[PDB]
Amino acid sequence: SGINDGSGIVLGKDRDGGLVLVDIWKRGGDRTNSNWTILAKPGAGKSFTAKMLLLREYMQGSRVIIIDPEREYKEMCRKLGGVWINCTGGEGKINPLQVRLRPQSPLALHIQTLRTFFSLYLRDLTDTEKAALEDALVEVYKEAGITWDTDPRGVPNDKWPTVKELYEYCVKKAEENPETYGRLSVLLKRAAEGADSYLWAGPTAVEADSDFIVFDVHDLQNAEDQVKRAQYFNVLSFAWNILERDRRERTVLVVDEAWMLVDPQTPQAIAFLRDTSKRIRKYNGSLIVISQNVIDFLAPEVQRYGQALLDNPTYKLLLAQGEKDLEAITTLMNLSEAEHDLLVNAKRGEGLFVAGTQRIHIKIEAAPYEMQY
Amino acid sequence: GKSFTAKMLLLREYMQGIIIDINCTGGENPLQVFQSPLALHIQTLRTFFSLYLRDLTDTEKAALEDALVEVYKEAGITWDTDPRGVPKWPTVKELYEYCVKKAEENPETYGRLSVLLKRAAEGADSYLWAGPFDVHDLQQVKRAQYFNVLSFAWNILERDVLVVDEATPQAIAFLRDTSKRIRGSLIVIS
Repeated sequence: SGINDGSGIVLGKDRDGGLVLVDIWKRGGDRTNSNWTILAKPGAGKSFTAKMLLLREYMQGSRVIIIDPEREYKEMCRKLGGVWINCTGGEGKINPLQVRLRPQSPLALHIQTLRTFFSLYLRDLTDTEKAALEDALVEVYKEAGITWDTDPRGVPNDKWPTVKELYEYCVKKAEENPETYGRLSVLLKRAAEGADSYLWAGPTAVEADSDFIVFDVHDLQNAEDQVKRAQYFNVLSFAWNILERDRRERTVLVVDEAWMLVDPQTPQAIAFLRDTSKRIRKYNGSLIVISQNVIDFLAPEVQRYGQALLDNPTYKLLLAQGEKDLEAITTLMNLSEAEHDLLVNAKRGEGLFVAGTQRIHIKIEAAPYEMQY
Repeated sequence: GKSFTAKMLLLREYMQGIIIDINCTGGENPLQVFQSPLALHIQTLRTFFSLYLRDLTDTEKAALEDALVEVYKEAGITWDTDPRGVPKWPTVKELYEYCVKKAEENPETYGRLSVLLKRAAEGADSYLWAGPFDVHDLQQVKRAQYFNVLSFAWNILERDVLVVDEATPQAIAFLRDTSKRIRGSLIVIS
């Protein structure tokens, strides 16, 4: 049907070969936010399209922040002179316990964030254990000299406690409290000293202050699920903090392979993403969710958050879909049989573009000069 | 005539043989209390204090919990200790004192909290608790006292019939638990 805003960026071509041009910062009528949902099976063209969209928004002055488990955004980041953070290497160490603003006591809020972090990493923790874990975090902070009034802004990266201190506190308290701190301590040990210590046991090494930032969490794709999720959450909470502290307009936050964040037993992580999708409007930024495995967002435990997360954004790009994903999407977004079929037989980079209540056939393609990236 | 009906109800019930109205209003403690016993009670107290103090921020709601845990710690009881060993337990006074102690470095978090506990620690309300069932003497403070007694009266039976006359929403939730975890009967009039 054609979509052409005043100005904006070129997305691609419509069915009649005419230019689709979108201003994602528009407000008015059915343009209520600047968020995107990009969904498709692997190989469909998600990362290509997102690269185009991101490059063109960057060139118009948007800061870009990406969480990238695929290592799809490294080369772009290099071409643009942005900061590439390797989160599995020592230089990309992000300390979960370093207090940061979530989407009032900074410490109390951060402890609310840490409950989700540790529920993701340590699944199936008794309620006593959760209470005691929070007590332990409070005491470890207190020993590091940080209390309920302390402003995070002032504290140097190395003054924060780490999971090492938390582990040792729990072990010490497990002497006179073996029953409520025992298995807890043994579970923290893997992160403090064991095979996951390289992730979090040490001070934050990154000062990511740049208009193009990529958080590469690729070296985790063979890691266990709870590690994947806990680190994805930790990085997402850090990146959100970046957008909130130094708060220029039109910052685009990209969560690639967002399904990795979904956990039926800790739906709060996805709820955190949802909250991000709402609060980001307050800084005139954009949350872009990119993903396969759409059904993971629609499972009973998380659907309250997953549905809004996928469906509330003003802009959507649906490429070729997996069979289940296609049915769940067809239902969720009330696709017509024409639209459904469109998806069924869509070539790479082709599909449905949604802008508010407008939905049209689109084909995305790159200028030659955009190939370098 | 609900009081009459319930009166003869209780009278006939009496013919075969503990009720929120010993003038439990002062003289002759809401800090008296695998699964550590302390945590559960700390939950109880979330609702109790949410009843006494409205306007309570979430930061304050967490700082009060921390303070609680610490004051207990000073009393010498922690996570693994058996609450049948306590004759000795801390009281609202130690809590207030702690809060005042921490308010000098945490005025934003404990500042408007300590002054909130003054009246209950050694002021207008301290006769009720600051030391180690009828409440019509007190007719936010009444809802609070009523809830405290509800807890001390549910306990008796847990460690063993309850009339709940003229019966922070967690407060009404507590009810459903006691009224299901009966395994005496639970009478409610309103």
